[PDB]
Amino acid sequence: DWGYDDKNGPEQWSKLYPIANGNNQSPVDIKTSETKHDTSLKPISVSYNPATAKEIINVGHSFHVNFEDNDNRSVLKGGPFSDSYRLFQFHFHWGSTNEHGSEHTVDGVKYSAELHVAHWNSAKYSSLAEAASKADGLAVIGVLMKVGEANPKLQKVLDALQAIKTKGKRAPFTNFDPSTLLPSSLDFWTYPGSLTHPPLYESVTWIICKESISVSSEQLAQFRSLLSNVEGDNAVPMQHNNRPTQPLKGRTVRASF
Ligand SMILES: NS(=O)(=O)c1cccc(NC(=O)NCCNCc2ccc(Br)cc2O)c1
Ligand SMILES: [Zn+2]
Repeated sequence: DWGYDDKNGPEQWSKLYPIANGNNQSPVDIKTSETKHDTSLKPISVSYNPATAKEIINVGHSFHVNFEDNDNRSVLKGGPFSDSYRLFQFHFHWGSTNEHGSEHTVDGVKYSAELHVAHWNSAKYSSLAEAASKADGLAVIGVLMKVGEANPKLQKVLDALQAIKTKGKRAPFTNFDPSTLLPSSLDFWTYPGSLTHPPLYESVTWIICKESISVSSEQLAQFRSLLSNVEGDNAVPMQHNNRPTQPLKGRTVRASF
């Protein structure tokens, strides 16, 4: 039983998941004076098929938009990778108020939310289940979301939430290309890290975009109005779901720019 409350939250996760104190934990604070530019990093290349969009689900602590992952219709390539990675999900993290909510921070600056677009290594592994615990198994793009003007690209996502208000509800979510949510520039930082919540596997190559995307105060309010309880129980809004940043433990954050 993990969550984001005071008793089951990030600071207690290590009791059930000792890897929470590991050497490749995420998120991290990116100190830009300590990043190392790497001339070998190629540009990020995403090519997603909107027909792979499948379902939106309320998972209690968050909501997920999942994608069909039976073939290479929707892939991420380039950057630090020599393998192609298959899209399987995107989701967001947010905080209790606008002042925080992102997971990664840049030079100590906290943003209001963060988008995660997750992929698994289909060149090397046969399924997400096999890839999920492998050091080279997962690739996640993180986009920092800065509070400001309403972001119209979020519209379909936001409009879908009324059908998945409570824990366990799910609905079709089709014909959507999440590359439309990415910033204009794909300049990025990369470092070896982990899932940011249990099971916290140290299996993620992180791709953190330099450019933020916008989100309005009211759009964030829609996230926070999702309910963590099951239908019929007392309503418990999903106020936050961002993990604090974790020690780099000697890792190097590389920059593509
Ligand atoms: N971008 S991220 O915030 O680091 C991120 C991306 C993907 C997954 C998670 N963590 C969870 O889903 N934890 C709950 C278990 N749900 C089942 C399950 C699904 C996928 C994977 Br892989 C492992 C796994 O056990 C975090
Ligand atoms: Zn995430």
